[PDB]
Amino acid sequence: PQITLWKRPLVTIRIGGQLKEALLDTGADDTVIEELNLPGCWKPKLIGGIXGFIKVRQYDQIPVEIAGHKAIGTVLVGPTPVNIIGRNLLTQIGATLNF
Amino acid sequence: PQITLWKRPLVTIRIGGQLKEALLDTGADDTVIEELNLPGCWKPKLIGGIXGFIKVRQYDQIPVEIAGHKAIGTVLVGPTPVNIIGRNLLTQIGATLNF
Ligand SMILES: CCCC[C@@H](CN[C@@H](CCCC)C(=O)N[C@@H](CCC(N)=O)C(=O)N[C@@H](CCCNC(N)=[NH2+])C(N)=O)NC(=O)[C@@H](NC(=O)[C@@H](NC(C)=O)[C@@H](C)O)[C@@H](C)CC
Repeated sequence: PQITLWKRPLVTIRIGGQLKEALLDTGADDTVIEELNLPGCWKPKLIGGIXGFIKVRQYDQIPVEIAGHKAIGTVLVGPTPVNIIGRNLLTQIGATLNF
Repeated sequence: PQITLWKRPLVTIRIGGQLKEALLDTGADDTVIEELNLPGCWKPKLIGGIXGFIKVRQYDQIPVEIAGHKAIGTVLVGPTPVNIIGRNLLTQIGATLNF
């Protein structure tokens, strides 16, 4: 599909069996998901943006379906105000910017 | 252009007569640029990101050329980690996400 930018580009994702809403963020290197009990092993990480840094848990090789398109990669879990799909997964679904 | 996301979507912009580099950011409502002088007078605002909140100066009706495409709109100036072009100006240049 084509997604315009008049409103926030929020889409449905499927991760760890759950459906959630997430923002497609070309300005995010990584994918950051709100809380979420999730699997069994992780590494600590800190990530920053406007503001400052938050602490997150890095999980690897997590399947994430984005608007029906399958992806699999690293997901960071922590107290983000909005679920964010970043470039690591946008590239896997063939997402481009066009103007 | 069509821009893929294997690298950060950094482009050159012209603002106030000056060249800068900025990130095309579908996850940003607003356009936020590092501390600089802009003609005109400004109002204080606060904006948020992953993380927390920062204080910025809001300038309205600022011409900005983004990879050669013209926009005229709001520019927030302050201590952002990265210059970002947000949806307020991305919509003006007709930028969409596609996959
Ligand atoms: C400044 C750093 C680069 C741009 C920024 C854009 N992220 C969005 C995320 C959405 C909120 C969590 C953002 O900050 N958006 C702000 C930008 C400011 C603005 N005024 O537009 C925004 O829209 N803020 C709205 C509110 C958010 C609404 N979003 C939503 N409902 N989904 C506002 N008016 O305050 N990217 C990031 O924050 C990511 N940072 C990065 O990718 C890199 N970090 C740095 C410091 O460059 C990397 C080295 O880690 C985070 C997610 C880690 C992967």
